[PDB]
Amino acid sequence: SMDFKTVMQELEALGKERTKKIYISNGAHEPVFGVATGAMKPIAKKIKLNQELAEELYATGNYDAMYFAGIIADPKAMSESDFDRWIDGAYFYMLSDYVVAVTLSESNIAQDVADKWIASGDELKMSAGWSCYCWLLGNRKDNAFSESKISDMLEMVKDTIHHSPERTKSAMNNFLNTVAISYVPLHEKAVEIAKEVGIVEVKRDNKKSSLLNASESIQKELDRGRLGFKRKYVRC
Ligand SMILES: [Cl-]
Repeated sequence: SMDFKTVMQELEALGKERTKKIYISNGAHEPVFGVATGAMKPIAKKIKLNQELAEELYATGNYDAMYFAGIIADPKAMSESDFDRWIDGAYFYMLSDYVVAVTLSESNIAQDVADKWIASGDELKMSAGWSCYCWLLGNRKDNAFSESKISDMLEMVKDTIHHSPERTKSAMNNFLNTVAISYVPLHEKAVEIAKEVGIVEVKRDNKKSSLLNASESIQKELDRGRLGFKRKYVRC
């Protein structure tokens, strides 16, 4: 089986300065190699699932190694304590939202852990918990969710998005868009909440704010005929 040193060498060889620049622009810090996710497919196909190696890779603090650790993890064997370790190391949103939340969405304890995270009051843990719901609404049938719980979550986003921490706002906006398209029981309420919320401004260090517009984004998906569509998050 592939060892830690060999994976780290292969990932460093795939790093490109362009991809790296972008990751650093988004909040990654050294060490980081800048590996495009599709370039990971052959290494991931060799390894399949290996929790031990995922743990060593996540501990590097190297964003690309940490991303790859999520692809090779065994989330059905990870405990709540394991996910709390991983979220403690997720130092910016690409880790919280695209690595830990996606690994969590593939576990058997996703909603329980995401709910705790949403309740935590900590920017990136809450971002991971809202993000995990977006990934679950694309990889689960509707009957995996309580309609009243999702409705109460939409109301929480309406009532509190504009005074939430910046990265939390991005993930709650993603939740509005994802409920409107991928959770048809509350399609109409999500559309109306999006209209009530309006533009959501995500302030960012080192670049301009992002002005999100969930009403627009939902309308683009409706224009494409995607009401009801559920997309499993694509990792690589
Ligand atoms: Cl806002």
